[PDB]
Amino acid sequence: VPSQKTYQGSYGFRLGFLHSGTAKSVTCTYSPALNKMFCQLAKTCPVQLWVDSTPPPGTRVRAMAIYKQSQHMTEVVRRCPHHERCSDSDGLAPPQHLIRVEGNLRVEYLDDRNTFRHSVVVPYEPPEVGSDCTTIHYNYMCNSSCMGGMNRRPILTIITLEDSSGNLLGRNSFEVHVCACPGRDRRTEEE
Amino acid sequence: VPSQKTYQGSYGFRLGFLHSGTAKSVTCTYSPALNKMFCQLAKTCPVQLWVDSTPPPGTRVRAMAIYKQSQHMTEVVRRCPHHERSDGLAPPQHLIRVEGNLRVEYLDDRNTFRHSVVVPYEPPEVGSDCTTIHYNYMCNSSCMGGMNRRPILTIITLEDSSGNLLGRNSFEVHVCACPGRDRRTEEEN
Amino acid sequence: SVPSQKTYQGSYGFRLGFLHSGTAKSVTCTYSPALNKMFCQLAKTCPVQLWVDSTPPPGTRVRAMAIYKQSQHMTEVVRRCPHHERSDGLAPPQHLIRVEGNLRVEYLDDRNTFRHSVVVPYEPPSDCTTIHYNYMCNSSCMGGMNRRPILTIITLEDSSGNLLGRNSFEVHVCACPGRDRRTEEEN
Amino acid sequence: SVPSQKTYQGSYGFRLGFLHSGTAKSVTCTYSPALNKMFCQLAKTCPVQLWVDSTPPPGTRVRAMAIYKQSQHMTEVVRRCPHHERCSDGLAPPQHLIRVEGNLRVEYLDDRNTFRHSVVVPYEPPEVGSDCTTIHYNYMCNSSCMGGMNRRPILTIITLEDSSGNLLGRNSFEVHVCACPGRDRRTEEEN
Ligand SMILES: *C[C@@H]1C(=O)C2CCN1CC2
Ligand SMILES: *C[C@@H]1C(=O)C2CCN1CC2
Ligand SMILES: *C[C@@H]1C(=O)C2CCN1CC2
Ligand SMILES: *C[C@@H]1C(=O)C2CCN1CC2
Ligand SMILES: *C[C@@H]1C(=O)C2CCN1CC2
Ligand SMILES: *C[C@@H]1C(=O)C2CCN1CC2
Ligand SMILES: *C[C@H]1C(=O)C2CCN1CC2
Ligand SMILES: *C[C@H]1C(=O)C2CCN1CC2
Ligand SMILES: [Zn+2]
Ligand SMILES: [Zn+2]
Ligand SMILES: [Zn+2]
Ligand SMILES: [Zn+2]
Repeated sequence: VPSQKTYQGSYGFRLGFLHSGTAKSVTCTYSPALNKMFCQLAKTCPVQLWVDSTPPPGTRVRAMAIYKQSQHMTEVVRRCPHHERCSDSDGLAPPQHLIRVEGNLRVEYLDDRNTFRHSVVVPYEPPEVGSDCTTIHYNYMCNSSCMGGMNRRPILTIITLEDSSGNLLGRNSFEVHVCACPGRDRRTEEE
Repeated sequence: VPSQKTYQGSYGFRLGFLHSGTAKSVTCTYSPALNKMFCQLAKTCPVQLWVDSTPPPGTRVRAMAIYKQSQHMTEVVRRCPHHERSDGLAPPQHLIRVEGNLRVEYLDDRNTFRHSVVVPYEPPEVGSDCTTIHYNYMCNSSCMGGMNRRPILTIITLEDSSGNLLGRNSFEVHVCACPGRDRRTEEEN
Repeated sequence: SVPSQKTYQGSYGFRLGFLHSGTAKSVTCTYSPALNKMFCQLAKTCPVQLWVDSTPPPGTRVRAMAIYKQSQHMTEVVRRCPHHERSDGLAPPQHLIRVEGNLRVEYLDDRNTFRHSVVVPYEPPSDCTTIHYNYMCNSSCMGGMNRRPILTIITLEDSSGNLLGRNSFEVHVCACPGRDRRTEEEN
Repeated sequence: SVPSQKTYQGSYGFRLGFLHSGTAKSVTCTYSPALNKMFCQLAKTCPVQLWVDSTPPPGTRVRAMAIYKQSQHMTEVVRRCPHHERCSDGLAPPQHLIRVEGNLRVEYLDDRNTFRHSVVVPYEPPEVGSDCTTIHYNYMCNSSCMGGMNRRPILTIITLEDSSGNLLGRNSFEVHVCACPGRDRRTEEEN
């Protein structure tokens, strides 16, 4: 069972999220009170990476989903049989993988040989000129309600910073809810 | 014994029914308080499919009847001997038919022997918010050699083109001559 | 064409009554005899009393239906606005008028007029029977009533649907019924 | 692009009230009716009362936003100074000038098109017996902060909005944040 313990590590690795509000039309929104991201099926979910000092070149950024409830934590999070069916829009990603990265041609996907867990990794890139953080656009490819997939079970996304050799540099996590109206879901859950 | 657990699933699948009232002339009427449809032998029984987003083409909608009481739940629901003795498409033993759909498909489960009927899912028409399937029940709830006054539950399942279950809902049915009167009388309790 | 609004006391002497609630700031609903008009709040209890001179037979029913008062809008179906349509597990989301606290309530979408109504069994009483109506839209709801006055028509029907009596009253749904009634009665 | 500051009592008779705190030396906040101007200390409670003629619909929300008062600064976004905006933040974004204290349902917005900051809380009707609702605001920079407001006067705009975001009411007041509100109010009223 993968570790979810927060670790800023030596580079001061933290996650940030846009302050999007909860209007009805918002496509994603993060709740600080719940440390919970609310996003829509296969739509952009921006995650910011904040560091104290720049990690070495070749540093990588990995995302992995796990079930939040301890009696489900041993089950690998995957797409439901319905959505895992191949389509013409899978592109670079394995059809079973819940978490994709959008807009990064150097994305890499892993089925772990021993643990069978899915993850997606991209190169760490420093913020652009005039920016203080690096943003990754994740996509979640099932709904929280999917029968035969997550099946209403809550999940966490674990983001790890690792060096080119795979050693842990830092780790942080957040809960994710994938549904049609993130603004309403967040406003209702905070109530 | 097939599952009856309600799941809206990824597409927000739920059932809806016309608000038909209980006047004498009504040939079908649904009771929200009882989650129970009252309809007439071999007459139109419209069931609406409501979804929060559109399932892809190839999606299918299956209906199956089971007995509601656990004493009878392992017995296959079928027409009585009298009413078996068609439309050319439906097996004579099946209680539930779909009318007005040339793409209807009927299944005798090879292992459980249960009957079901399945049509392609079609999205709502222009201006409508739901898809309607016209079911026909081919036996009276009181048919001696069939249901014999035992209550039944109709299970509606949404499945994708590969057979994966997408969602499920159900309702009780009562088939008899005067649906309006039967719904009024049963709601007095 | 438009459903009849003409008063009819019928064989049972059917009339409506309303509480004499006054117009204090606290009142959640109040009826104006001078305007034959009920002032109530969104989704809150709006009590209507049924008065009869003799008891209707068992199986008698009581229907409520909203119609626009002005001749220019009389043929348009009164419905909830799109906002409020987006509850109780029994009422259709498009219906403006609900009945609260009656598990035997029945809702009708008329197959040919498309008009909405809500019906409950008539129960004998007290010296009157009370039905708690809820109005699920404001009178000013854009895309719904949109500041067009409505009437509620109350009909008494036998078990076979024959009319036994009919009465009506105007309805205004807004935030402060006491203030609204006092203001409208001033002018 | 500049938000409206036009006072709009709207259909519910929306008005702002303030405590009658006086100008003693030790007062931590004080409002000047003559100036329609609040004087408060950095990061200290600033009570603002909401008064309505009739109770707004369930799901109503109350938004606060700061803008510069002078015409030649009105297009600049009001934000915290670099010194103060360094990451006690709790639920609030570090760049936001205005926080709400003591409300776990608070929501912060970075407008995606205008880039302006605001903070929104649910409208709660007054408790049975009370005539008004109070929100506790905190201003997280001084008026004098170099790089931040940099001695420029600001207005706070309070908007009442329905659950869908439609304008129900608007009011505003000037704000001066400094160490001794009593002395600053008394002195500014001397002129
Ligand atoms: C953290 C970075 C920035 O500096 C701005 C706002 C959010 N990201 C991208 C642009
Ligand atoms: C659900 C749909 C609609 O939108 C109307 C009423 C019932 N069906 C067909 C037409
Ligand atoms: C319920 C059924 C019917 O449809 C008629 C009346 C009573 N039974 C037998 C015949
Ligand atoms: C008609 C009945 C009564 O007997 C009184 C007045 C109104 N309702 C309830 C109390
Ligand atoms: C009648 C209605 C209300 O409830 C408020 C005040 C006046 N109109 C519009 C909003
Ligand atoms: C005017 C209205 C009312 O009728 C009650 C008391 C004061 N406001 C809000 C609810
Ligand atoms: C659809 C299926 C294939 O045909 C290959 C590509 C994607 N998926 C696994 C192997
Ligand atoms: C509305 C305001 C008052 O009038 C006092 C009681 C409640 N609130 C604070 C002081
Ligand atoms: Zn899925
Ligand atoms: Zn039969
Ligand atoms: Zn409305
Ligand atoms: Zn500062």
